[PDB]
Amino acid sequence: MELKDDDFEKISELGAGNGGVVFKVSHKPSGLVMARKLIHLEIKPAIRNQIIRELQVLHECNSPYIVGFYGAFYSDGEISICMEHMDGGSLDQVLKKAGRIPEQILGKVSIAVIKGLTYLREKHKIMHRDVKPSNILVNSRGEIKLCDFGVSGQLIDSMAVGTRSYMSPERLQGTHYSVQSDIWSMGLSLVEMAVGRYPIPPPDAKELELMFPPMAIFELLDYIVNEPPPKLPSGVFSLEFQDFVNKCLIKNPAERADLKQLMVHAFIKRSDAEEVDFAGWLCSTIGLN
Amino acid sequence: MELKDDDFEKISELGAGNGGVVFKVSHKPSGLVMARKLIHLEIKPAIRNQIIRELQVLHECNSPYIVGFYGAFYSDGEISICMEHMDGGSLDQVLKKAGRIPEQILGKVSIAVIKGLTYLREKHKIMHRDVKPSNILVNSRGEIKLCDFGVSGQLIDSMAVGTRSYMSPERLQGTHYSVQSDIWSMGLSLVEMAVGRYPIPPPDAKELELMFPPMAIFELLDYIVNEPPPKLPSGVFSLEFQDFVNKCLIKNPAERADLKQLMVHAFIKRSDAEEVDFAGWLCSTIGLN
Ligand SMILES: Nc1ncnc2c1ncn2[C@@H]1O[C@H](COP(=O)(O)OP(=O)(O)OP(=O)(O)O)[C@@H](O)[C@H]1O
Ligand SMILES: Nc1ncnc2c1ncn2[C@@H]1O[C@H](COP(=O)(O)OP(=O)(O)OP(=O)(O)O)[C@@H](O)[C@H]1O
Ligand SMILES: O=C(NOC[C@@H](O)CO)c1cc(Br)c(F)c(F)c1Nc1ccc(I)cc1F
Ligand SMILES: O=C(NOC[C@@H](O)CO)c1cc(Br)c(F)c(F)c1Nc1ccc(I)cc1F
Ligand SMILES: [Mg+2]
Ligand SMILES: [Mg+2]
Repeated sequence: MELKDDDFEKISELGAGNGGVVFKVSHKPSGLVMARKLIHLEIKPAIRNQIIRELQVLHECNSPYIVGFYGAFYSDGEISICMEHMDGGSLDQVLKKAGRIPEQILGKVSIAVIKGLTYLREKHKIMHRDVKPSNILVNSRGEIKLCDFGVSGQLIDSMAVGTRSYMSPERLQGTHYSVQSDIWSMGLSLVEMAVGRYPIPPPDAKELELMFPPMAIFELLDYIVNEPPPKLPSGVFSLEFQDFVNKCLIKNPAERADLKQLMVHAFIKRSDAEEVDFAGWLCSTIGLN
Repeated sequence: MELKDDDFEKISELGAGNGGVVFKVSHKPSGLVMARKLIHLEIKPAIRNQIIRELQVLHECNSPYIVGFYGAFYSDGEISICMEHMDGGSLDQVLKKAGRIPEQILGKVSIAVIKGLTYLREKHKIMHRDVKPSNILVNSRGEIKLCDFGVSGQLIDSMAVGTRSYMSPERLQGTHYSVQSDIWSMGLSLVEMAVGRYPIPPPDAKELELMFPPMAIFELLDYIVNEPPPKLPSGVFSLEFQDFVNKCLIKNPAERADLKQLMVHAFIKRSDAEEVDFAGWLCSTIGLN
């Protein structure tokens, strides 16, 4: 079915960030509950047709680790991307309510992210460009999926920040970056969710006793590229998980691990075997089922 | 009169940037045409009342170099700031249509910015925090006014970027900045409008013959703080204007000129005396009257 503006009704507000909000909505003709992202773009009528055309590849992006797609269209001033509604929300939201996320839970998350990035690269020959806690969605069925990836080249152009960067050192410095940049973003996201707050700058010795102002714009980005990367605090986290994020946060992208090597890492192998009721822990911390 | 959501009607769209759009609107009860900025903020009901309370000082901000204020209120999801509609639009828009802006015209602009910043500091003890071509509005009467300044401390907190920085070196590096940061922003804006494009990085010798890719995020901000500041190209611009922006773009904020010294600069003294029909040139380049 072709999605259309007048066939929708606003239920509630799922959230917002650095632009247009996304609503919980009701596609009246199907009765299906969906999430509707609106991206306002002050753009000519020619290239906005190209954006919808390039967004049709999301129909062919079928995967359990990828957020579902129903269709895209231009209403009046803003393009629309309609997707599977994930009742658990994004991982930045569940980190707020949970304080920290257990290492065991982040194991299952890492499996979902690696398999999602792997699907996009092999089947669709594209990178994510925006891996962070807010673009990793979860639901009550226990599913962990990825949204907001770069399928349309024209949309990447039309939207080219925020005071929290998950961008790799190489992407920050210039145009010499590609799929490895996503690995850095994943590693930094995992350190954030494990520790309870954004990892840069790193906590001093005295701050780590409590758990177990904000930086200026240039101050933050200078730390990422020049100062040594964020490690995970020893003792409370296992050696396998410590080495996993260490491999993900190697400044040099060619020296840094890729999806191939991380898939066969000791941390992922152990996490696959583990009996983890992710659906139960998710509903316990946010309160749903 | 108290402004209210249901007493409004959308005429058209004046523009957008890094957030909510601003509409040309009709306040039905008064019949007055206004500009209505909507700032969506995912914020608690307690502190949003504080933001409206702090925005009431805009009523007392009466000045010919400051954009008029009618009132502010919380509708449903987004706060509203209602202001004088400036039919000429912002200076970034008129720079696009004009290619370059004459030195003589930028003289009159500089007078408006200095007198607007001076009014805010002396009478209201506050700084702008966001001087750039988009926050300098003009109209058919020939008026040049300033909008989008920091009157509410709580609103500054709730909104704390874009790939074009007008932030001073000191503000980029840390918290050690104040009213002098506005001077840098003014200087960089004047170089942009004079030359036809964003001054960083500076044009090479061969690019300046034509007139008379984009940088990465860290690449841009590293140029601002470490590499020498942007000069104005000699020959086509006068020595007075060259020294004016040179004083505005001194990296060291204490060494850099303040509003006092710039008011008595040779460039401003000459620009005051000059017979410049700003209203005629404005309507000629954008097409209005
Ligand atoms: N399909 C979805 N299901 C449930 N919630 C969603 C969905 N898509 C987005 N959201 C929620 O809406 C919020 C806003 O998403 P959006 O992509 O607009 O910005 P963001 O990713 O949060 O931050 P940024 O603008 O910095 O990328 C997210 O934090 C998320 O919680
Ligand atoms: N009072 C006004 N009268 C006429 N036009 C206006 C008025 N206020 C804003 N605009 C127009 O709306 C546009 C958007 O303004 P807004 O302050 O939302 O973002 P911006 O200043 O353009 O960019 P940024 O988001 O980077 O600060 C401006 O470019 C300007 O042309
Ligand atoms: O929406 C995208 N990213 O989020 C950032 C914006 O909300 C600004 O805050 C997005 C970006 C790019 Br580049 C792109 F090519 C897209 F198709 C995007 N949207 C998108 C992509 C995949 C899915 I499944 C859902 C979606 F909404
Ligand atoms: O609107 C303000 N600045 O623009 C940036 C946003 O649109 C995001 O793109 C603004 C910022 C601060 Br801090 C503040 F304290 C304000 F009151 C703002 N608004 C504002 C201030 C003065 C006037 I006259 C009009 C206005 F809309
Ligand atoms: Mg997102
Ligand atoms: Mg503005």
